[PDB]
Amino acid sequence: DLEELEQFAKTFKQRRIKLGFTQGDVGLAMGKLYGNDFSQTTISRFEALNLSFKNMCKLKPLLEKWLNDAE
Repeated sequence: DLEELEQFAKTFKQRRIKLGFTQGDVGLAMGKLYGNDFSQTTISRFEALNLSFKNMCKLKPLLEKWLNDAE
């Protein structure tokens, strides 16, 4: 639900900032791992919840596993 997605996304952004994963470092890594999405754009949209649940629910676990991986 939105209530998890918001805080999760925000937290993912904080972790990303802590890693110094700017410009599109996450985007590149995800690029290699999954596919070339989250070029800053889609991350920003995620935190803004500008993907109205449908995608977001699938997006969350990919980012969670990405966080675990931290390539």
